Amino acid sequence: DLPIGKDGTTLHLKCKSDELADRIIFVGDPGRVDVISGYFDKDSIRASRDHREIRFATGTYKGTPVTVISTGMGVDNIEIVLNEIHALKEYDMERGQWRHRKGDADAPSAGPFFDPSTMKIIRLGTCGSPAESVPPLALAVTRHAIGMDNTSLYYSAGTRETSKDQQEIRRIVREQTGLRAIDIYTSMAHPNITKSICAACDAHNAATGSEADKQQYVIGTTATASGFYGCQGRRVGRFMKHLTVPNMVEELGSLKFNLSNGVEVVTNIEMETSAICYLSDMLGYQAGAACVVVSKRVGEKKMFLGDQLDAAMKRCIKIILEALVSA
Amino acid sequence: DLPIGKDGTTLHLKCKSDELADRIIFVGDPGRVDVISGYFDKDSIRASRDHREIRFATGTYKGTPVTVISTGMGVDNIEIVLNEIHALKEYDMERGQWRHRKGDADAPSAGPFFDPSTMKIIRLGTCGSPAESVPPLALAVTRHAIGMDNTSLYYSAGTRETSKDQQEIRRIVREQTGLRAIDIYTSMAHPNITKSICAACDAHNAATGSEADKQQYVIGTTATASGFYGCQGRRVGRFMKHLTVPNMVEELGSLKFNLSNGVEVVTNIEMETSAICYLSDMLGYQAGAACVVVSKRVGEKKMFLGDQLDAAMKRCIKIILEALVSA
Ligand SMILES: O=P(O)(O)O[C@H]1O[C@H](CO)[C@@H](O)[C@H]1O
Ligand SMILES: O=P(O)(O)O[C@H]1O[C@H](CO)[C@@H](O)[C@H]1O
Ligand SMILES: O=c1cc[nH]c(=O)[nH]1
Ligand SMILES: O=c1cc[nH]c(=O)[nH]1
Ligand SMILES: [Ca+2]
Repeated sequence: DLPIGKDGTTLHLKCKSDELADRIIFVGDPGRVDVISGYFDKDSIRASRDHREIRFATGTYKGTPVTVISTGMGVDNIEIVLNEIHALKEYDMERGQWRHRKGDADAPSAGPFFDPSTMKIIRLGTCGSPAESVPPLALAVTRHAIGMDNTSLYYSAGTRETSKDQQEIRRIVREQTGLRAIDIYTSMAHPNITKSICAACDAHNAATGSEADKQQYVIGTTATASGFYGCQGRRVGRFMKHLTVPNMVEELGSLKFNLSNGVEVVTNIEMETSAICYLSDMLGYQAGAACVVVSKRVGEKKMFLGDQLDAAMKRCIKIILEALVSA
Repeated sequence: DLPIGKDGTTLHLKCKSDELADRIIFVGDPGRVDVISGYFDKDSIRASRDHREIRFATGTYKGTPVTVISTGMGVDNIEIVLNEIHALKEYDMERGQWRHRKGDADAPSAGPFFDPSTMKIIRLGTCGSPAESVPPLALAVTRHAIGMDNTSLYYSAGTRETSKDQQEIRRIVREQTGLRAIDIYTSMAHPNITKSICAACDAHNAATGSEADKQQYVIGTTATASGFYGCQGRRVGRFMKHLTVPNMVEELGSLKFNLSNGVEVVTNIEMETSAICYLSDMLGYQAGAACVVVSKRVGEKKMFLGDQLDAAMKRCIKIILEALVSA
């Protein structure tokens, strides 16, 4: 059920309990781990290991412990890494038992108790945007999420009650897009994470009088896919006539969600966020996501890679580290 | 929709058309690429590049061109790599168009025509088995496939007609397991691939009298998951109470499919094979899978990693190379 090495490491993420911080940045690309850890406090990296697509490094930022982990691509990879983080934080290997939480029936009244709210997890990724308004290389910050994948369906996502706002998102997506064919699920980033990210963006821009060092951002719904091409409505060769949702981008882009705190739109599409939000919330860990827009699927109809991306990612790394330690 | 750089490479797989063989081995673990390429003919490796979890090397095996590609984990990763292989093989950059196939309405009478059956793609992976009879470190060779993931739902898998045998598998899975809650799909490895793999196993075993060097194998149905833990029925900490299919292993292990070529059982569980089979068949490419059983989920209830795995994987690499060039 949960393979643990003789060295106390989990199976994919080769990290031991005492090497993992409560505050974690997820990146998809293993290459981004070294870029991020370079921003950690000088000589603070105390643990690091690489295996498959899964790399980590743990240091400090402004004195607060932080771990950066590459997950590789997809919600399936997320499911792996979050299960292993769960075991590293809450399975006491020394005693061979799961840690108590407040409210456990047969726990001693003294505990000790593990507080899941101490876990803060933020994805810093890349993404596409179906929104005409959203600029190239903007930071798209997740509030709600649409799971077009099915990973969380194995964790009762199809039956567990959701908020009124999430019910409205699901209704609109099911009625007004080709996802009518899919048992989609929803989730939401923890409000504390979304707020922290936005505040960090604001602080960044306020701290520079150079227009070139500004970072644009947007907040909205992130749609997460179980692939990159047809799974995101890309039309490729001999596959295109077989697509279930060939007009995914335009369909998602047309949506407006009339939600409790105002109107929300689908700001971005990527491959991890839905499961990060859902599985983290299920565990009581605070999670969210922010992704640099590298593909404009409308308007510009371009990709934005290379130097421009590198510069945007440098700004966003600092913003996310700031948000993470202030959460 | 299909980004191809000026260097002629696709976005994730960093291979040029002229560097990719018609015969391909897929591995999940990027580490396995170097292990496999070491079995290529001496001084034959002519192209290689790494990016994210996606590594390749192209050489020859007994004179036939072969490429090994790591996909990383999951059907989402497969969707990426197969789309990119499709473009590299069938998008003609010099013509600015997709290659003609026989049957195309407005193709020139003489073509030329790309023959998709020239593509031979075999996954060599690791897996779990829910089958009591399947020995540890056996090679589980895919005939039929169950997609417990949803990647191929984006390619009409939920509505496209399937064979009588696949209809029966779906019926039995829905009848007798908690997967009735999921719009599961099915596929099948190409018969030529299944047969070639089995023949290579038989040839390996006939060539040695050393019992310690025999490779046991089974042929059957591979169930593919959108994760590793709850998505494969593993029970982990605070997730366990929220599983949709907590008895997945016992339920899958109990199934018998009374199919046209005889009785078939679920031999193995892993993360890539359903989409490999489904998407390749959709393209007309010949594909299949063979995975070393590293997790016995019933009976033994153990993992089989380390030197024992290394020895089995060495045998199986040679077997799959033999199968691949004979296909
Ligand atoms: O750049 P990363 O963080 O991987 O994120 C995005 O890029 C990958 C696909 O190219 C997917 O992982 C997607 O979510
Ligand atoms: O060993 P590889 O080829 O990655 O295959 C298996 O191992 C991974 C999970 O550990 C998944 O990719 C699964 O399909
Ligand atoms: O369109 C995009 C761009 C980056 N990552 C994605 O998953 N999709
Ligand atoms: O049980 C297992 C073992 C390896 N790979 C899997 O996907 N599952
Ligand atoms: Ca994946």
